[PDB]
Amino acid sequence: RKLSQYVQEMALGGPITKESQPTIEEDLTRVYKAIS
Repeated sequence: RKLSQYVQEMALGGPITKESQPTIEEDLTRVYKAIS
């Protein structure tokens, strides 16, 4: 089971998964690391 520090965040993540944005959100996600 997946009972963790997520759920609603995972719901957002699923929405983030639902958010395709091919090479759009992908690009931001790369730069989300970047200075990580």
